Amino acid sequence: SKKQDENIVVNKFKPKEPYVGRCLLNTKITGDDAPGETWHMVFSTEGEVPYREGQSIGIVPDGIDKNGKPHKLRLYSIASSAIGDFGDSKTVSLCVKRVPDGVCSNFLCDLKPGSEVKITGPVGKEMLMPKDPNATVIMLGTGTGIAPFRSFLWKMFFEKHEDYQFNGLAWLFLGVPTSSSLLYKEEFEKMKEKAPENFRLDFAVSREQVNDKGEKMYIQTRMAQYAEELWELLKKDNTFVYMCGLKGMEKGIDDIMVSLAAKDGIDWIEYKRTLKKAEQWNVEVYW
Ligand SMILES: Cc1cc2nc3c(=O)[nH]c(=O)nc-3n(C[C@H](O)[C@H](O)[C@H](O)COP(=O)(O)OP(=O)(O)OC[C@H]3O[C@@H](n4cnc5c(N)ncnc54)[C@H](O)[C@@H]3O)c2cc1C
Repeated sequence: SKKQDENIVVNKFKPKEPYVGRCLLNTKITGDDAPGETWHMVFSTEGEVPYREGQSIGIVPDGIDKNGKPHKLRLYSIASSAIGDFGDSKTVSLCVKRVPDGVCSNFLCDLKPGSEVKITGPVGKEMLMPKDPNATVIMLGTGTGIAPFRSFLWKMFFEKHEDYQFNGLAWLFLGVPTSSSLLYKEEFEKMKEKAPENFRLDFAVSREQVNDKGEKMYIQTRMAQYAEELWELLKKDNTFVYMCGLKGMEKGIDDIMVSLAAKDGIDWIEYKRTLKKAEQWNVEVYW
């Protein structure tokens, strides 16, 4: 395919017999004055989980349900590239937002180094990277939605690859409520200064920023500033749009795309269906 699916591995570890990894790192990446708290953790895999950029892993949280049975698996987009945060292909990283009255999210953030974690998968087919190293990769994320895009960009800019020398256009749109909620801001800044021509970056901080019209700077609001440019980019054959994050973010984006497409006489619902079948528009949103 147009993607990176060359003998991909999906479901090597099932919830019955999961891979029992161990926590190596677990850092709160969000500020102390952040609305909630997102934690970046690194687990040992010893090169047992053959995951790729875009893939997710399952986490069976330690505990029992209401009817005396082990907990259900919760999916999490892998925040680290194939070779991972240590560059040894023996680790896996996540980007977990702590949710109130949540079992898996709370367990993961409360994980102490050395404590074992039940890992399943890898899971995922949609969010894989495009094979073309000259392709225009447009990543639209909100909060924890940055996880596959961090994975993507690490391969692109923080890694040496003979098989993959990226010289196209990586555009990242990251939507968060506050500046203290900005995830991996530092990594992306280092990237833009290292590759100014290849990497484009845009942050949409709804509670702090505002536009010309004075509306809250959500992802779609930030996108609207380049609406003419992006629309003309979407028209290209080498353009690959990726959307990850919270469920709600899809409505806002399609809303601004509906108006653009209207201007040319195209119905955005039937147009995004055409792009989705062409692997050019990829979505992975969650509750
Ligand atoms: C493909 C994919 C990728 C994902 N990527 C990430 C990611 O990168 N980072 C991330 O943080 N999340 C990610 N998620 C979401 C993740 O899977 C979790 O849903 C999220 O982390 C919260 O997990 P949880 O176990 O705490 O939720 P849950 O505990 O299942 O839900 C918590 C809420 O549900 C209510 N609830 C549910 N059952 C009961 C009950 N029986 N009685 C009373 N209340 C109940 C609680 O009141 C509470 O408010 C992803 C999901 C998908 C599908």
